[PDB]
Amino acid sequence: TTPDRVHEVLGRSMLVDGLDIVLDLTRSGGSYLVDAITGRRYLDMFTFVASSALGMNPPALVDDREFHAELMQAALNKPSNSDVYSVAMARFVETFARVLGDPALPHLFFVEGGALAVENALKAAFDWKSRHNQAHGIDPALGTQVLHLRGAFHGRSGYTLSLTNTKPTITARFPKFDWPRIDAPYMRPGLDEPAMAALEAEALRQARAAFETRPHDIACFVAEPIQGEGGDRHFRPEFFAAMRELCDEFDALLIFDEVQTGCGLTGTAWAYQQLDVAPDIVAFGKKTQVCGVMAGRRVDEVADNVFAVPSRLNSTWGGNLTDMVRARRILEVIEAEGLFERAVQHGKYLRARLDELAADFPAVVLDPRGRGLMCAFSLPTTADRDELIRQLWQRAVIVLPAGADTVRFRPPLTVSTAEIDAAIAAVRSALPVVT
Amino acid sequence: TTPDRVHEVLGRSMLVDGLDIVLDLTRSGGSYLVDAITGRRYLDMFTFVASSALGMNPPALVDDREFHAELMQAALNKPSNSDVYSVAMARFVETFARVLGDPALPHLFFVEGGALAVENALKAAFDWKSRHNQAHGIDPALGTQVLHLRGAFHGRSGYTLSLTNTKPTITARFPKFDWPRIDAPYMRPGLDEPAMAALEAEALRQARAAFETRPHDIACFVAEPIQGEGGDRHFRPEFFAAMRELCDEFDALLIFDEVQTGCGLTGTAWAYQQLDVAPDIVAFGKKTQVCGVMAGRRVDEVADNVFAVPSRLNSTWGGNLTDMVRARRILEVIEAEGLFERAVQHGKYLRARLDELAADFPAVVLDPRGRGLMCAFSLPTTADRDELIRQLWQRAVIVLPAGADTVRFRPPLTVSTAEIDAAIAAVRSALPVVT
Ligand SMILES: Cc1ncc(COP(=O)(O)O)c(CN)c1O
Ligand SMILES: Cc1ncc(COP(=O)(O)O)c(CN)c1O
Repeated sequence: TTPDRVHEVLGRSMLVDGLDIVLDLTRSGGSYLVDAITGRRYLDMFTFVASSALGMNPPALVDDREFHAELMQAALNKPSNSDVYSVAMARFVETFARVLGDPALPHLFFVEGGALAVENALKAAFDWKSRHNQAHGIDPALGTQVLHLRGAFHGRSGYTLSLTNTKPTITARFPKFDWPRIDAPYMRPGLDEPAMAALEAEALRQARAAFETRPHDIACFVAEPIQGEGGDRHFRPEFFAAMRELCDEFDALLIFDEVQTGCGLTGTAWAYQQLDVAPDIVAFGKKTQVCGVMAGRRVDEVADNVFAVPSRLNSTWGGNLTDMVRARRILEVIEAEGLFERAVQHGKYLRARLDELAADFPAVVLDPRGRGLMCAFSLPTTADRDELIRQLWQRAVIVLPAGADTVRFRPPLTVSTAEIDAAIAAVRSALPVVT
Repeated sequence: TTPDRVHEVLGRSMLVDGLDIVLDLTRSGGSYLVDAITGRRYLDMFTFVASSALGMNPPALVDDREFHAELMQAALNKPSNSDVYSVAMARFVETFARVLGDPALPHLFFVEGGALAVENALKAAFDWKSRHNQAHGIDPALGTQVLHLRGAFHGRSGYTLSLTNTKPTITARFPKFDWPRIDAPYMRPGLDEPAMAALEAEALRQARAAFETRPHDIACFVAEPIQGEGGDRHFRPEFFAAMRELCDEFDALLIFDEVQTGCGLTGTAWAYQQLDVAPDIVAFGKKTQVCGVMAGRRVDEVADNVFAVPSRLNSTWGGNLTDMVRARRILEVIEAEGLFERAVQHGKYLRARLDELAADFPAVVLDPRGRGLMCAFSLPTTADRDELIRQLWQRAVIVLPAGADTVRFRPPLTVSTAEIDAAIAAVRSALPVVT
């Protein structure tokens, strides 16, 4: 079966709605995907939906003969890491703790898949609230609800479909829990400090009313520190600091979903580190390859929590051992090459170019925004946004849409300024055509 | 970090409740796990909880230099197969369809994780019932419930926690939907045809009453064809044939969860093939490495079902490409070496040995049973069962418990009769000690 027959073969069994290219696994490299059909190179600002930290075939992995042997040993089999431990797994865990660890969150748990990472954070919270309730004479049947935001995306699994609310297509006709949802007071152009503060006060009022009308029954508040799929919506640290206080006042855990923000993209290991808000639990995935949760802070106050009692959380495999070995090596490159700092510096560069674009196309390039390499702008209409994406595709630049009118950039941490310039040049060429 | 330090390093971050050994990834082979600490060999009747078809480091994979190159190409990166297609992926899909495919179930969907496989089958059913309802003038808000069995295990995710009901530890303190659950009329010793028929009639009565009291709101019936975690409980084909008819009478889909039964273990590609009941959807995982669903039969009667409409089902990765490449090679070995037939023949051998054991230890070795290599027996008490497992561990044989009093065998498809003899000899040595 040949590159030119891939879509035909897949189309017999599945809906084939992905990209027109066929990925060349060998010739792709760095910020470039290679189409196996034509040999055309595509500038990658999409990175498998933000899940690739170093891009394709990074030299540090590709040339490391010792790593090849370690990776191959892992890749031949697929152990259940839940039951059976290995050196390969232990090395991953200790380097994870070293590079991405937070001393307040010592408990680690791994699973395949970002939605399941968020679910296990929820399960930890449900268990914690029920037991905390029980310990203070409150009915342990209470503590089953999740406070969350409008525009959130946390996955497409049984619990996360009750939280995710972006496009109706994602959630329609699937059963849901009736959990409290509050407005998202994200930053927008032409609102100053007082205007933002009033927007936040209204979301906070809603949050407080949820807690007061469902007493002892809200186990946690969950949020993306920056909403990704819903449209790269950013929040002031003030908003989360207030939410932190409100969670503590009502004995509820604060969970950040860093599946999309995490692992260096914003310039630090985790976005929450720049907002100066301490979560009780963090869900991670995508760039970490293996998914999971880190937990601590108030979790520890319930001594028989899910991290302390066997068999409360589990899966057959406990994450994919191949992903752990790959992730271990990727983390070592990040640490060795100072890639978080490189994300800060190139993120400032990309953001500066987007500011310039906005200045040159004031009516068209709206709300340029970002934190580190997580950057975006918006268009007047969704028709303009969709056309811009098509025009970029024609120019061999891959970007992702988000929300109704956003174009998002998800470059690899190793992106160069010349590559950023090439992406910007394409947007510049395309814009007069969409107008 | 050295084998003797693995448990210490992991114990800083996680609850370490798995096996005392450290897996040697290189020296393990076939039906044997090697402890890296001692070099002791362990006879493996556990196979990473039934997820390894060929055992460790199969020669057909290990010696295949061309496959090594293909596997390495996949293992270095982790593409989002949802969006970006490859030759490696297309080869996997066409060999899956060839070796495991059913012509009535042409729609394939892949995801990481067995619980999420079952969830996507449920989502297909919820969507189908709502749309089928809508098409016949019934409120499309109806079709949100799942008929299922007592003793079922379908996973630990948001929807499957509402179905799974084995140990209370798995589900306690987690929110659940109130879905209808019926008695499981499994085969037991000392019930003849009439006695079984009466047991089945009672479960069927309960099923019928669920359908009649929740009109148009039950989207599907889900079952394991043989209940695994709940205790290797087997059902007559008559029971499922009746359920098939009842599902059709109430316009509900029949889904089989073959995550544990699937991929040759019972002697055929899928257990349902031996029961002569046609499902609408099958969830698979474990031995297939990549998880997912096959769907068809009545699914197709709703033209805008989730397999036909973009973005109704999704995940970031669409399954792990490394797992797809590994699984492709494993399927080729199964097909080339006739391993399904080998499972039938060695499964008969293992079952015959268990019958002999029961004859020699009538009061102790209870209810020997199996289909193909999926075999089990029970003990008088859970204390006896737990002690037998400890005694086998001491003799370097790994088996799994199930339910309150079952010991289960999950050998690889490539197990030899000498290896089965060694497992049986160990049980024979251990039994006088537990009595
Ligand atoms: C913030 C966030 N949380 C969770 C998920 C779900 O991750 P996965 O697709 O691996 O289930 C996503 C995926 N885009 C996400 O962006
Ligand atoms: C029948 C069945 N269904 C689903 C699952 C869940 O699979 P996973 O652990 O990969 O989520 C299991 C796991 N033992 C199972 O046995």
